[PDB]
Amino acid sequence: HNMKAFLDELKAENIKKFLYNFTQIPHLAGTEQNFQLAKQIQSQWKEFGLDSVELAHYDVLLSYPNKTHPNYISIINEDGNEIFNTSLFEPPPPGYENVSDIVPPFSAFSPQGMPEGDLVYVNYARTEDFFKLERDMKINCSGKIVIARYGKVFRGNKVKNAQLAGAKGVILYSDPADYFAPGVKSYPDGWNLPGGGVQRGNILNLNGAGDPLTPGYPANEYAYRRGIAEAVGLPSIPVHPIGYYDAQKLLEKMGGSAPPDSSWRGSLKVPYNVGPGFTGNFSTQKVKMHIHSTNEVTRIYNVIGTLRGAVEPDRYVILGGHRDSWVFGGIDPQSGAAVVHEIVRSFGTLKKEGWRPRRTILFASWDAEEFGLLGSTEWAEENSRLLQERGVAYINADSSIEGNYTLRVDCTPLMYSLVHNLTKELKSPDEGFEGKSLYESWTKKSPSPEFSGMPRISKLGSGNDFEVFFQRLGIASGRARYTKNWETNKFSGYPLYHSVYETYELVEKFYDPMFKYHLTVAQVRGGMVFELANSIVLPFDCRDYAVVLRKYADKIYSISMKHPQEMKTYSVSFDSLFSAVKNFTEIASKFSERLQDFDKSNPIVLRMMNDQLMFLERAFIDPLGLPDRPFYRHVIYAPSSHNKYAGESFPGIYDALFDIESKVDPSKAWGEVKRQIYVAAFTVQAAAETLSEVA
Amino acid sequence: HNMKAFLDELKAENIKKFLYNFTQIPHLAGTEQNFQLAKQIQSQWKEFGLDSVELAHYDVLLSYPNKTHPNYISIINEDGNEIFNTSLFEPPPPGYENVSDIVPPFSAFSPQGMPEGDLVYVNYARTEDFFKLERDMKINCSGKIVIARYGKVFRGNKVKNAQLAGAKGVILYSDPADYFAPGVKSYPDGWNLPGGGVQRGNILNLNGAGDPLTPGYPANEYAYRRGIAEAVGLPSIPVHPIGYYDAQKLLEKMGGSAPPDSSWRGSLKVPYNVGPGFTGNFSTQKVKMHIHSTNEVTRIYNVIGTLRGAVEPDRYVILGGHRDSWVFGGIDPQSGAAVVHEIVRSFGTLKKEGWRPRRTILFASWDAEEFGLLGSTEWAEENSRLLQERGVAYINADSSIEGNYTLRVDCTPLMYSLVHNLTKELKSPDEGFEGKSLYESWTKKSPSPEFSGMPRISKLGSGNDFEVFFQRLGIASGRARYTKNWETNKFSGYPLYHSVYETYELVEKFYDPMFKYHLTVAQVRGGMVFELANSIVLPFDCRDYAVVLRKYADKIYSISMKHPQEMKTYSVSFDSLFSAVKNFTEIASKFSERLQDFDKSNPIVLRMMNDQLMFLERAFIDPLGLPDRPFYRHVIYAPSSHNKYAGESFPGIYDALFDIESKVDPSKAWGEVKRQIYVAAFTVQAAAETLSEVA
Ligand SMILES: *[C@@H]1O[C@H](CO)[C@@H](O)[C@H](O)[C@H]1NC(C)=O
Ligand SMILES: *[C@@H]1O[C@H](CO)[C@@H](O)[C@H](O)[C@H]1NC(C)=O
Ligand SMILES: *[C@@H]1O[C@H](CO)[C@@H](O)[C@H](O)[C@H]1NC(C)=O
Ligand SMILES: *[C@@H]1O[C@H](CO)[C@@H](O)[C@H](O)[C@H]1NC(C)=O
Ligand SMILES: *[C@@H]1O[C@H](CO)[C@@H](O)[C@H](O)[C@H]1NC(C)=O
Ligand SMILES: *[C@@H]1O[C@H](CO)[C@@H](O)[C@H](O)[C@H]1NC(C)=O
Ligand SMILES: [Ca+2]
Ligand SMILES: [Ca+2]
Ligand SMILES: [Cl-]
Ligand SMILES: [Zn+2]
Ligand SMILES: [Zn+2]
Ligand SMILES: [Zn+2]
Ligand SMILES: [Zn+2]
Repeated sequence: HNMKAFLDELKAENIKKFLYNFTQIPHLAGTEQNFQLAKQIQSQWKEFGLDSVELAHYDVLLSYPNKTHPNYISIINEDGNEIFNTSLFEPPPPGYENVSDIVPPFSAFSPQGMPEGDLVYVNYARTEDFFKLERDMKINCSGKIVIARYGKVFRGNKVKNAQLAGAKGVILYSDPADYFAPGVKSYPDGWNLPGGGVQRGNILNLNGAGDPLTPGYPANEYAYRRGIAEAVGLPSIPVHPIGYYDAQKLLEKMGGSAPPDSSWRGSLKVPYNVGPGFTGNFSTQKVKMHIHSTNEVTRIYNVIGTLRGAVEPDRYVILGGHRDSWVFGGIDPQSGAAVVHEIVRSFGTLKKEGWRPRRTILFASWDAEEFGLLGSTEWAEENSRLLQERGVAYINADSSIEGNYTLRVDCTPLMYSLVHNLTKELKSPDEGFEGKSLYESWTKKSPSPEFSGMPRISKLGSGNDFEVFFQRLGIASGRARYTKNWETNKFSGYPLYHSVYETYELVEKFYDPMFKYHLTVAQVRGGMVFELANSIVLPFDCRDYAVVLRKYADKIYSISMKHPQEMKTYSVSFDSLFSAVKNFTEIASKFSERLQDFDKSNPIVLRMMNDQLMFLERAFIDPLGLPDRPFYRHVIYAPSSHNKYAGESFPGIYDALFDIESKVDPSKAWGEVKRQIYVAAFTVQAAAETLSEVA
Repeated sequence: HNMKAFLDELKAENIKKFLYNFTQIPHLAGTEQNFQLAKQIQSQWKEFGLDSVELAHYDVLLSYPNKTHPNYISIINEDGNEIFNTSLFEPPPPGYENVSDIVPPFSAFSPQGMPEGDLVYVNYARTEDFFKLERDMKINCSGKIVIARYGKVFRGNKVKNAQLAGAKGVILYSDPADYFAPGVKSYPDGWNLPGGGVQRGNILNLNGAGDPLTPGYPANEYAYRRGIAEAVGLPSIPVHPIGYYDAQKLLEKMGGSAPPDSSWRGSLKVPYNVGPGFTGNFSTQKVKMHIHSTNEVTRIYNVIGTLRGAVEPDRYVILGGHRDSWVFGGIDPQSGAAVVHEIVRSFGTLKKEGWRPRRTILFASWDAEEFGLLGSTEWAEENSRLLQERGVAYINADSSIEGNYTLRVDCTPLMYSLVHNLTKELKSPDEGFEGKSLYESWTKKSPSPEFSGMPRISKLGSGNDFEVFFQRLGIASGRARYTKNWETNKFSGYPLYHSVYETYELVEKFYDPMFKYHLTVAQVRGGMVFELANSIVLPFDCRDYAVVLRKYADKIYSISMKHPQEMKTYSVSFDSLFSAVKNFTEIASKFSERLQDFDKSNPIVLRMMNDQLMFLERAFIDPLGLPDRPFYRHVIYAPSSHNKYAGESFPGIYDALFDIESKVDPSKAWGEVKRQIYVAAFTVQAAAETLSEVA
């Protein structure tokens, strides 16, 4: 029919029931229950009316803790008496004491070992916090157990910095300064992190490789696997996460140097000292880790469902999201999985009455996402030759509500206006916004930092099941969800992230009692897919890309001009990049002018223009990729190696310019800067030339 | 109209006049006369009726000899008196004594130097001829001036082997055993190589990189060029070619070990001794080279003409060929350039009367081909993002007549059938074949070594302006020309290849007096392009690819089974490759069955199927390329690193298996073999799934 029938066919009660269904038993990747959930989801997707549902399985390397040999951290005296022990598991939430197969918290892919030695507080384990240790405080943290805190960076980056500094082991804890909202009670009577709550997650640095043992090719049965000595991204030291009830015991006895400033402090009742070892008599005590987790090749299943396109069955529009969890996944991911179920149940309801999308829709329940985005990456490695020539756009559907204040959208500039349009025709659940549109609430609560009256749309980064589609293949992608207040709350994620307390009751009683903030996210994702696979002309705008390209060029130019003297000695010129951006602007303007003087009743010319729009995003892909990152190939929006969390666009030039005043050879560094300027300008002009008149 | 009007619009007299025009003054790449020829060809192509003709210029690294410091080889005694000197130039052909700007023979990109030392005969400078030198002769040729002979390998491979063996310098000469047909007189009264005739050509090993200073990106003006220390493929020792009048003087005084066998011997009146140094008193004499050629960045222009497609202007069908020569280029390349000019004129004659191709045709007069395929490679590097999605197929047009006996076609298996059909509807110019078709003569003179009644079509290798289009981008390509007798003549190329004697009179009086063997090649290339850009359904057949894939898999398996013991210790299995080939066969059969039950009046489905056919070739492209060769990306037909001249398909597995019994670690070598089997099987299966029914 139209979107007026698809959007009003979604129900909050169906999402509620799907969340209840998916959030009662553990569904860790590679387990029996995850396979049972995959089979049940396949059956339900077949019943809803999908054209074909299949289970694509890959034998990928996963990590599990030993059920007989638990992992724990201890405080060891001179005689090895283990005077302190940390918790082997979190206290199960009420109503879940009899639920079996609950894996204890663990850092996935941590090597086995028994490290012993002194403790060094490292704060957030960033490059800034490791510079200060030896540059300023003269602390050598090599051979010592490094204890960091969650936040401000990815876990893999923390472990990588710890290895680069020579640490024997890594301990992670959730400080109540970053994971405890003020004036809120713990999970049983609130939504704050309890003291036994521990956050899980992998510590892998894959850089878009996927399964570590098969980089570049899928992990089918007839596959040659690298042994675990040349594997991609595996750490070399054991890691284990804890709560702030055991971390207090670990930190309370620390001694040595005082914290450098106030930012090297939290909300615990400890001095937060940095100096290696403990204080006083406790100086004769050290920390001993007991990590027994093992890596093994296990089979993971992705549920791939197809809805054939009526006019262009080879044009693939993908709505994907993962299915595996850590314990229960109340928000991450089953808050998104339940929304996906409703999206392809309303799609199935429209299909039953005889509706067919104009372009083929691929629905995907991925797997092994908490292990390095393995399922989606393997599937896209197996299907790259079809995705490159047939992938119109991708829509990621992870956790639906990390908050309850306002919407948050991260998409490519090609889908900005479309997003805005879809946000204008919808409604807002927020109090004081009844009878309004989601556009008004999203703009007022999240205004653009540059424009006035425009909502803020962030950048598409990495770390979810869109990295392979966007940063390696070059398919336009998009995320939409509901998040916290950007100013009043101001803490990382949500307190119960990757926790055993991330259950259904949390969402039902504290996050989304009426499942309205789930319904709105379901509507935005579904209508994103709907006007991404049914519009005659693809809803893509290149002038937004031109504007953001000019802005990014200005930002990179200012960052470079922060060093004006070296820009003059080695003749570093940004004129090529600015000229490329200007030509992109002009060619985009002329292509948009042709887009409004072209008859749409001709299938062939319509295909020409839609292919131009679809391969616009493809044209920013460098076949050789980024330096030392062959699978990060997006020239504009690839993650930067030096930050990877908040990095500016043009990652090549930003990486070249990063810490440029710290390299021994300045001529070589500025030659690298000039080479990246040349590559960026060539890529921008090449992407502009794809919108030039076709021969 | 049709091909009935385009084929009989070509004339032999127009080709004759174009060949006369293009072969009176020297046109070397990067010179004033080559630029004048480029401008004149641009003007004539505009006059014929091309839709848009432009001059795409790139500043690439070329090599030229010093006009004040000539290069020559001398025999130097103990006192440095230079008792012998080789020729500084070849005797100009009659009627060309007053022609200026004749560059003397030189090996392009040879480093400057004055090496001295003893001479070591090395025969054809292949890997076996260097194996024998120390394995059998106990002869160390490090620090020795290596003298080889043209043939059996590429010049760059000879120089690479010489560097790998430690030679100070390389001397090349044309043996009258390989470049002197029996019973034929020299060029003024025949077509045999004179004593002063010298063959030119580059000695670069670029492996598909293109311009050495800009690998992966075009050489525009805003380009960061690598200095000449990290340049791609540049040799490290001076090289100079000579004729067999001076090589006799160099070789006649040789001494030392006798030649291995009869194959280490030519037609000269010299003992062909291998031993380092000279014999007798001449042992106190050595060889001194005087190489002064310099490398510099020069601007090269490619003439790019566009004839818009009537129905699918996006779809590019390219007819390309280079324009630069060495002295006059009577056959190489202006025998092909004059044919290209006539094909463009015949296309323009139909264009004037109102005919438009269904798909866009790109005509290309490339440049700097004798320097490493630089012009075409730079143009395709600048236009890769359009070629990968719009390049239907490519047609190379180099030298037209390498001989006068029978046709020779080298194409991808997708264009086998079409070629046969085009060869059936044409005529045969050979004597005793009047009133017949080119099919009969081509089959009888060149029968298939496997089938009966089918003409022989060889493999698409490398070394011309199709390597970038085929072995990196993945565009179906084709070559058709006239060559010598495969068995009765049996010598390399033609005697006057890359010579100053390769003039217009040679072709007019000894090779093609009536320009009928030029007309047939013009017709086959023109009709190759015609039913490649005008047929409703792309004239591509996948079952030929399936059959040749089965044959190549059988050949690689038979090569591997020469080591059955190691195939069992390390569990080397080819079952994956054979299963992939079988699935490709089945899916190709089913897709071909859908190709004959599909209504062609629907533009959208026609586009779907033609895109499937066009991207069939693109599906064999590995994004990561071959080991150590990032720009050789065709999985099936890429050149092999160990032979590069006569190597079997599946180059990855062939290079893995090459000299496998000579590696210290056998487990690692067979693991590499298994990895290449896995990659090949995955690529075959993936290319099969592109012809599977769309979602
Ligand atoms: C778990 O630990 C026990 C005790 O050391 C051991 O026997 C068992 O093999 C381990 N499980 C593994 C390695 O999967
Ligand atoms: C810590 O755990 C170890 C291992 O079970 C045990 O031997 C030790 O007694 C424990 N110590 C404390 C203080 O709980
Ligand atoms: C939901 O929003 C209201 C409005 O301010 C807030 O008071 C409440 O804490 C929010 N619930 C959460 C964040 O779980
Ligand atoms: C050619 O050689 C002469 C004599 O050594 C020299 O002066 C001139 O610069 C050379 N030409 C070059 C290097 O282009
Ligand atoms: C060889 O050439 C050099 C350089 O011009 C000259 O000095 C010498 O006399 C020549 N020798 C002979 C034998 O021609
Ligand atoms: C052309 O073909 C005839 C027929 O055999 C042959 O005698 C003649 O030598 C050929 N001309 C060449 C090869 O230039
Ligand atoms: Ca993989
Ligand atoms: Ca280049
Ligand atoms: Cl050719
Ligand atoms: Zn998630
Ligand atoms: Zn997660
Ligand atoms: Zn040529
Ligand atoms: Zn040539």
